[PDB]
Amino acid sequence: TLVRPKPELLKLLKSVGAQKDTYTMKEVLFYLGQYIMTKRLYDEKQQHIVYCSNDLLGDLFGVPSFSVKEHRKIYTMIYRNLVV
Amino acid sequence: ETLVRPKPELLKLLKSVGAQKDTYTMKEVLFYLGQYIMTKRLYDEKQQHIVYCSNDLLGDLFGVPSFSVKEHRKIYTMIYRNLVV
Ligand SMILES: Cc1c(Cl)ccc2c(/C=C3\NC(=O)N(Cc4ccc(F)c(F)c4)C3=O)c[nH]c12
Ligand SMILES: Cc1c(Cl)ccc2c(/C=C3\NC(=O)N(Cc4ccc(F)c(F)c4)C3=O)c[nH]c12
Repeated sequence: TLVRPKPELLKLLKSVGAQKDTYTMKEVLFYLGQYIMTKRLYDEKQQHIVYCSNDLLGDLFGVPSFSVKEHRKIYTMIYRNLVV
Repeated sequence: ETLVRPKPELLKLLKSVGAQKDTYTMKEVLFYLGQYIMTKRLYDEKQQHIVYCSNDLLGDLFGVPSFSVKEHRKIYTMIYRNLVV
Protein backbone atom coordinates (compact mmCIF):
# COMPACT_ATOMS: atom_id res chain seq x y z
CA THR A 1 0.00 0.00 0.00
CA LEU A 2 2.98 2.29 -0.84
CA VAL A 3 3.03 6.27 -1.08
CA ARG A 4 4.86 9.57 -1.99
CA PRO A 5 5.85 12.51 0.31
CA LYS A 6 5.53 16.00 -1.27
CA PRO A 7 8.89 17.45 -2.10
CA GLU A 8 9.66 18.61 1.46
CA LEU A 9 8.69 15.58 3.42
CA LEU A 10 10.67 13.38 1.04
CA LYS A 11 13.76 15.45 1.74
CA LEU A 12 12.87 14.89 5.41
CA LEU A 13 12.71 11.08 5.20
CA LYS A 14 15.76 11.11 3.15
CA SER A 15 17.53 13.18 5.77
CA VAL A 16 17.12 9.99 7.86
CA GLY A 17 18.05 7.69 5.05
CA ALA A 18 15.14 6.74 2.89
CA GLN A 19 16.09 6.36 -0.72
CA LYS A 20 12.71 5.62 -2.37
CA ASP A 21 9.40 7.57 -3.17
CA THR A 22 7.10 4.79 -2.20
CA TYR A 23 6.29 3.77 1.52
CA THR A 24 3.50 2.19 3.57
CA MET A 25 2.39 4.33 6.36
CA LYS A 26 3.77 1.81 8.81
CA GLU A 27 6.98 2.07 6.76
CA VAL A 28 6.99 5.82 6.74
CA LEU A 29 6.29 6.36 10.37
CA PHE A 30 9.39 4.31 11.00
CA TYR A 31 11.41 6.99 9.33
CA LEU A 32 9.68 9.75 11.25
CA GLY A 33 10.84 8.09 14.54
CA GLN A 34 14.34 8.29 13.13
CA TYR A 35 13.99 12.10 12.56
CA ILE A 36 12.50 12.57 16.05
CA MET A 37 15.08 10.22 17.75
CA THR A 38 18.20 11.65 16.14
CA LYS A 39 16.83 15.16 16.84
CA ARG A 40 15.66 14.94 20.47
CA LEU A 41 12.40 16.48 19.40
CA TYR A 42 10.56 14.54 22.12
CA ASP A 43 10.33 16.18 25.51
CA GLU A 44 12.53 14.33 28.04
CA LYS A 45 10.05 14.66 30.89
CA GLN A 46 6.83 14.10 28.84
CA GLN A 47 8.34 11.37 26.73
CA HIS A 48 5.29 10.82 24.39
CA ILE A 49 5.05 14.49 23.50
CA VAL A 50 6.92 15.86 20.50
CA TYR A 51 8.15 19.45 20.04
CA CYS A 52 8.51 20.91 16.50
CA SER A 53 8.41 24.79 16.13
CA ASN A 54 12.03 25.46 15.26
CA ASP A 55 12.14 22.32 13.20
CA LEU A 56 11.43 21.53 9.63
CA LEU A 57 8.88 18.97 10.95
CA GLY A 58 7.12 21.74 12.77
CA ASP A 59 6.16 23.30 9.53
CA LEU A 60 4.99 20.14 7.91
CA PHE A 61 2.45 19.58 10.62
CA GLY A 62 1.56 23.19 11.24
CA VAL A 63 1.90 22.49 14.95
CA PRO A 64 4.78 23.43 17.14
CA SER A 65 3.87 20.44 19.34
CA PHE A 66 1.97 17.17 19.49
CA SER A 67 1.70 13.77 21.20
CA VAL A 68 2.28 10.53 19.41
CA LYS A 69 -0.41 8.88 21.58
CA GLU A 70 -3.27 10.31 19.41
CA HIS A 71 -3.35 8.68 15.98
CA ARG A 72 -6.60 10.24 14.96
CA LYS A 73 -4.64 13.31 13.93
CA ILE A 74 -1.09 12.18 13.52
CA TYR A 75 -2.23 10.73 10.20
CA THR A 76 -4.08 13.86 9.08
CA MET A 77 -0.90 15.87 9.25
CA ILE A 78 0.96 13.30 7.25
CA TYR A 79 -1.64 13.02 4.45
CA ARG A 80 -1.24 16.71 4.13
CA ASN A 81 2.22 15.94 2.88
CA LEU A 82 1.52 13.12 0.62
CA VAL A 83 0.71 13.75 -2.96
CA VAL A 84 -2.18 11.44 -1.56
CA GLU B 1 35.58 12.06 23.60
CA THR B 2 36.02 8.98 25.78
CA LEU B 3 35.59 5.56 24.16
CA VAL B 4 34.75 2.45 26.25
CA ARG B 5 35.13 -1.29 25.84
CA PRO B 6 31.97 -3.42 25.75
CA LYS B 7 31.47 -7.09 26.75
CA PRO B 8 30.88 -9.97 24.33
CA GLU B 9 27.17 -9.77 25.27
CA LEU B 10 26.18 -6.31 24.48
CA LEU B 11 28.17 -6.14 21.28
CA LYS B 12 26.19 -8.92 19.68
CA LEU B 13 23.18 -6.66 20.14
CA LEU B 14 24.51 -3.43 18.67
CA LYS B 15 25.55 -5.49 15.72
CA SER B 16 21.84 -6.26 15.29
CA VAL B 17 20.88 -2.62 14.89
CA GLY B 18 23.77 -1.74 12.58
CA ALA B 19 26.88 -0.78 14.56
CA GLN B 20 30.44 -1.59 13.47
CA LYS B 21 33.33 -0.53 15.67
CA ASP B 22 34.46 -2.93 18.37
CA THR B 23 35.06 0.46 19.90
CA TYR B 24 32.32 2.95 21.07
CA THR B 25 31.61 6.01 23.29
CA MET B 26 28.86 6.32 25.83
CA LYS B 27 26.89 8.67 23.58
CA GLU B 28 27.54 5.96 20.93
CA VAL B 29 26.07 3.00 22.71
CA LEU B 30 23.04 4.71 24.09
CA PHE B 31 22.68 5.54 20.35
CA TYR B 32 22.17 1.94 19.42
CA LEU B 33 20.36 0.82 22.53
CA GLY B 34 18.10 3.71 21.42
CA GLN B 35 17.61 2.18 17.99
CA TYR B 36 17.05 -1.34 19.39
CA ILE B 37 14.47 -0.40 21.93
CA MET B 38 12.81 1.49 19.03
CA THR B 39 12.69 -1.05 16.18
CA LYS B 40 11.85 -4.03 18.51
CA ARG B 41 9.19 -1.77 20.21
CA LEU B 42 10.06 -2.28 23.87
CA TYR B 43 8.94 0.89 25.58
CA ASP B 44 5.35 1.15 26.74
CA GLU B 45 2.64 2.62 24.62
CA LYS B 46 1.24 4.56 27.57
CA GLN B 47 4.40 4.93 29.60
CA GLN B 48 7.05 6.21 27.20
CA HIS B 49 10.07 6.45 29.58
CA ILE B 50 9.52 2.94 30.94
CA VAL B 51 11.04 0.08 28.95
CA TYR B 52 10.17 -3.59 29.19
CA CYS B 53 13.06 -5.90 28.42
CA SER B 54 11.39 -8.91 30.08
CA ASN B 55 11.94 -11.83 27.71
CA ASP B 56 14.54 -10.15 25.44
CA LEU B 57 18.29 -10.43 24.90
CA LEU B 58 18.58 -6.92 26.33
CA GLY B 59 16.83 -7.63 29.63
CA ASP B 60 18.77 -10.92 29.93
CA LEU B 61 21.83 -8.66 29.52
CA PHE B 62 20.72 -5.94 31.85
CA GLY B 63 19.33 -8.67 34.01
CA VAL B 64 15.95 -7.05 34.42
CA PRO B 65 12.35 -7.17 33.27
CA SER B 66 11.96 -3.44 32.72
CA PHE B 67 13.45 -0.05 33.52
CA SER B 68 13.04 3.74 33.38
CA VAL B 69 15.04 6.01 31.13
CA LYS B 70 14.50 8.67 33.79
CA GLU B 71 16.87 7.14 36.46
CA HIS B 72 20.18 8.49 35.18
CA ARG B 73 22.84 7.20 37.48
CA LYS B 74 20.70 4.07 37.51
CA ILE B 75 20.99 3.34 33.76
CA TYR B 76 24.70 3.79 34.19
CA THR B 77 25.14 0.95 36.65
CA MET B 78 23.52 -1.39 34.12
CA ILE B 79 25.38 -0.15 31.18
CA TYR B 80 28.65 -0.98 32.97
CA ARG B 81 28.14 -4.61 33.70
CA ASN B 82 28.52 -4.79 29.87
CA LEU B 83 31.94 -3.22 29.47
CA VAL B 84 35.22 -5.16 29.41
CA VAL B 85 37.10 -1.81 30.32
C1 LIG C 1 7.89 10.03 20.67
C2 LIG C 1 9.28 9.45 20.40
C3 LIG C 1 9.58 9.05 19.12
CL1 LIG C 1 8.41 9.14 17.74
C4 LIG C 1 10.82 8.52 18.83
C5 LIG C 1 11.80 8.34 19.78
C6 LIG C 1 11.48 8.72 21.05
C7 LIG C 1 12.25 8.67 22.20
C8 LIG C 1 13.66 8.21 22.12
C9 LIG C 1 14.54 8.28 23.30
N1 LIG C 1 14.20 8.70 24.57
C10 LIG C 1 15.42 8.59 25.20
O1 LIG C 1 15.71 8.82 26.44
N2 LIG C 1 16.42 8.17 24.48
C11 LIG C 1 17.76 7.96 24.99
C12 LIG C 1 18.11 6.54 25.30
C13 LIG C 1 18.74 5.68 24.36
C14 LIG C 1 19.04 4.41 24.81
C15 LIG C 1 18.69 4.07 26.14
F1 LIG C 1 18.95 2.89 26.65
C16 LIG C 1 18.08 4.91 27.01
F2 LIG C 1 17.78 4.53 28.24
C17 LIG C 1 17.79 6.19 26.60
C18 LIG C 1 15.92 7.94 23.27
O2 LIG C 1 16.55 7.50 22.24
C19 LIG C 1 11.60 9.26 23.29
N3 LIG C 1 10.34 9.61 22.77
C20 LIG C 1 10.26 9.30 21.40
C1 LIG D 1 12.96 5.54 25.53
C2 LIG D 1 12.70 5.22 24.04
C3 LIG D 1 13.71 4.60 23.33
CL1 LIG D 1 15.13 4.29 24.29
C4 LIG D 1 13.69 4.21 22.00
C5 LIG D 1 12.55 4.51 21.27
C6 LIG D 1 11.53 5.18 21.95
C7 LIG D 1 10.28 5.61 21.47
C8 LIG D 1 9.76 5.36 20.05
C9 LIG D 1 8.42 5.75 19.60
N1 LIG D 1 7.49 6.36 20.41
C10 LIG D 1 6.40 6.43 19.58
O1 LIG D 1 5.30 6.92 20.00
N2 LIG D 1 6.51 5.92 18.34
C11 LIG D 1 5.55 5.88 17.21
C12 LIG D 1 5.67 7.07 16.27
C13 LIG D 1 6.80 7.15 15.42
C14 LIG D 1 6.92 8.26 14.57
C15 LIG D 1 5.88 9.25 14.67
F1 LIG D 1 5.92 10.34 13.91
C16 LIG D 1 4.80 9.18 15.50
F2 LIG D 1 3.88 10.17 15.47
C17 LIG D 1 4.67 8.07 16.34
C18 LIG D 1 7.77 5.52 18.31
O2 LIG D 1 8.29 4.95 17.27
C19 LIG D 1 9.53 6.17 22.51
N3 LIG D 1 10.36 6.12 23.63
C20 LIG D 1 11.55 5.50 23.30
